[PDB]
Formats: sequence, structure tokens, C-alpha cells
Amino acid sequence: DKEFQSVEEEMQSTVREHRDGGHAGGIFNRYNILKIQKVCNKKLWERYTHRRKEVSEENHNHANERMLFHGSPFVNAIIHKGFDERHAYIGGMFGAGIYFAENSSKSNQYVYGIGGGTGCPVHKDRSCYICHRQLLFCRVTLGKSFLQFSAMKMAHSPPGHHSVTGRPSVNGLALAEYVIYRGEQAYPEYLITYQIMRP
Ligand SMILES: O=C1NCCc2c(OCCCCN3CCCCC3)cccc21
Ligand SMILES: [Zn+2]
Repeated sequence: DKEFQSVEEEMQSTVREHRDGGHAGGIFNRYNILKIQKVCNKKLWERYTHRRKEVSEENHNHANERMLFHGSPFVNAIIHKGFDERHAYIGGMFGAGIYFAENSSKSNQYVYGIGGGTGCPVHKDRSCYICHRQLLFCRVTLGKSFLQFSAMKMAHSPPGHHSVTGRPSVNGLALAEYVIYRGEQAYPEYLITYQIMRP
């Protein structure tokens, strides 16, 4: 379908060269997309749309929804139980939030853990070309998003806001990131199974 070709194009076209030279996510310019599955979880969808309507009413009738990537070793728990801020802690650049990227390759750096962890479970390789990885392409309600350049360890959204947008700066994020502090503000719409490809 064209819906899945659209997802594959967003996955491929948003790849960037990383500052760490591929340390966290592996060395690649493109992916081998194996499968794209649409997640249909009615209870999670309703939790998401209920919150989306509330945020829209608090943001000049505008949800400020975006399709963003999310990488995690816990993709299976997310598709069944949803995103959960109780699993977030203060240690990230913007604190105890749930993080998303507009660049698929940035989300790919988190699939095997923080900084890629020890890589794939079978080969302990962050640049594994063999093992199949999974990323989520998500509907995310940003609402009134607080723009920030430097570290600001939050527990919750800033007063009057619904999310934080980390913008690139000198010393300094290389790429944007989007952070929510309520799990119901994202819906894991597509589950993408893929491999990174050797350049
Ligand atoms: O796709 C993403 N997944 C999570 C991390 C992430 C980014 O932020 C790194 C911030 C460190 C704190 N995180 C929360 C708890 C454990 C994982 C790391 C930025 C953009 C996308 C993502
Ligand atoms: Zn492997």
C-alpha cells in the first residue's frame, strides 16, 4: 500500500550522519525495511484521542500533532500497554519525559538501550547488520510546545505547556527531539521491523 510506502520514505529520508560516527546506532546510510505493521489498539487509541482533544482545547483548538519516531528495547510493552511516563526518570537532557525524533537514525540509537547499550542480544554489536531491529513511528500530541536549546531537567511539562521541543544549538543538540511527560500524548501507530544496511 501507499500508506506503508509513505512510512518507508519517512524512515529512509530522515537518516542523518551522526556526530558519534555511528557508535550508538551503527554505521549506515539506509535501512532494509522488512515489515511495517499498523498497530490497532482501541483502548490506547481512545486514551490518545481523549487527551488530544483536551490538549487541543488548551492550545487555541490545535493539537499540534506530529508523526515522530521512537526507539526502545521495550517496543512490545509499548504496543500493548502504551507509553508510560512512570518508566521515565530525570536523567535525560529534558528530564523525566518520553523522547521522540523527527530523524529515524536518531531513534535507531536507542533501540538497544541508552547510547545503543551493548547492541544486539545475539552478537553484542551496536552496528549489527544481521539482527532485525524495531522502531515505532508514532502519533504525538505536542500541544503548546516549550522551545529549549540547553539542558532543562523537568519532571513535567513547563507551566501552560504540553511538551518540550529540543532545538539544535552550538554545544548543543545536533538534531531536534520532542519530549512529552504524559504517556497518553503518544500513540504507537506503526511498528517497523528493519535492518541497518552496510554502506
Ligand atoms: O526514540 C527515542 N527513545 C528514547 C530516547 C530518545 C532521545 O533522548 C535520549 C534521552 C535520554 C533519556 N531517555 C529516557 C529513558 C531511557 C531512554 C533514554 C531523543 C530522541 C528520541 C529518543
Ligand atoms: Zn546481531
